[PDB]
Amino acid sequence: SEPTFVVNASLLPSKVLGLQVQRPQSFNYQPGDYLFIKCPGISKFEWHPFTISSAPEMPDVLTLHIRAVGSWTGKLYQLIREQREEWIRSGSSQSLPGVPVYIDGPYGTPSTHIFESKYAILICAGIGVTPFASILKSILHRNQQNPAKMPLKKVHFYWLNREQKAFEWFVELLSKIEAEDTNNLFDLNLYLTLITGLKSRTKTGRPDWEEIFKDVAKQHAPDNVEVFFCGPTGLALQLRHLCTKYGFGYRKENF
Ligand SMILES: Cc1cc2nc3c(=O)[nH]c(=O)nc-3n(C[C@H](O)[C@H](O)[C@H](O)COP(=O)(O)OP(=O)(O)OC[C@H]3O[C@@H](n4cnc5c(N)ncnc54)[C@H](O)[C@@H]3O)c2cc1C
Ligand SMILES: NC(=O)c1nn(C[C@H](O)Cn2c3ccccc3c3ccccc32)c(=O)c2ccccc12
Repeated sequence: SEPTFVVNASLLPSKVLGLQVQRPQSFNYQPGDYLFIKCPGISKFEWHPFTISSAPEMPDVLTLHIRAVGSWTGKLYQLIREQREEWIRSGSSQSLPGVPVYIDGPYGTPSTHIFESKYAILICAGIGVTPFASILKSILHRNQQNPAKMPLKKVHFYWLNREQKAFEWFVELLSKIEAEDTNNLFDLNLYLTLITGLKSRTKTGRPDWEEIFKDVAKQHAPDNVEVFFCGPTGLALQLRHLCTKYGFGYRKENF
C-alpha cells in the first residue's frame, strides 16, 4: 500500500479510462507488471488488478487503461467523467483535485520474458493489449540506448478488436513504431473481428492462426519461438494446440 493520486485521465473510445497515477519515489516495476488498486471513493474495501500500460522509463507517473465492463470500473468511469465535466463548467480557481487511490504491487507476469527471447508472437484482444503496450514502449527506450544489449530479434504483434475506434487507445504508439522501426524488429497486425490511417493495412475477420503459426515457424526454425497471449480462453485453447503442433513456447494463463 502507498496512498497516492489519479492526477489526470483521458476518456477514450469504448468507455476506456487513460488514468495517470503519481508514481511513489520507491515504486520500481518492469514492463508486463500489474498492480492492485483501491479507490475509497468507489469502495473502501475492493482491490482490482490492472496492467501498468506505461513503461518504467516514464519517470513520475504510471498509466492504467481501464475499460468500464461492470460494477467497479463503471463507477470509476462515472466518477472520473463527472469530476471532469464539473471542471469544464467551473474548473478555474485551483487545479484538477485528484482522486485518492491505494496501489499494491508490482506483480509479475511471464510476458516480461519477451526481453530474453530471440523470437516472440504477442497476441491480444481488446484491452488485453495493455501489457504489450508497456513492453513495446520499453523496447523503443531500450533500442535508442542499447541496441546490442538486447537479444530480441523479431516481434510478431497481433491485436484483435470488435470495434475500430478501440485502435485509437494506442494508434500513436503504433505510428511511432512504424516511424522508428527502420531495422524491422516489428511486424504489426491489427484485425477487426490504412484503416487505422497507419502504413499497416487493418485486416478483417478472425485471423488464420494455423497459417500465421506455419509462417512464423518457417521464418525462425530451428530456433525457439515464444508465444505470449493476453485475451479470451476460447482463443487460448486454439493457440495452445498450435503451440504444440509447431513447437512454440506457451504459458498456461487462461483457465
Ligand atoms: C493481471 C490483470 C490485469 C488486468 N489488466 C487490465 C487492464 O489493463 N485493463 C482493464 O480494463 N482490465 C484489466 N483487467 C480486468 C480488471 O482487473 C477488473 O476486475 C474487471 O476487468 C472489472 O471489474 P468490475 O467490478 O468493473 O466488473 P464486474 O461487475 O466484475 O463484471 C465483470 C464481467 O463479468 C460479468 N459478470 C458480473 N457478474 C456476473 C454474474 N453474476 N454472472 C455472469 N457474468 C457476470 C459482467 O457482466 C462483466 O462482463 C485485468 C485483470 C488482471 C487479473
Ligand atoms: N498472468 C496474470 O497475472 C494473470 N493473468 N490472467 C489471465 C489474464 O491475462 C489477466 N487479464 C485479465 C483477466 C480477465 C479479464 C481481463 C483481463 C485482462 C485485461 C488486460 C490485461 C490483462 C488481463 C488472470 O486471469 C489472472 C488472474 C488473477 C491474477 C493474475 C492473472
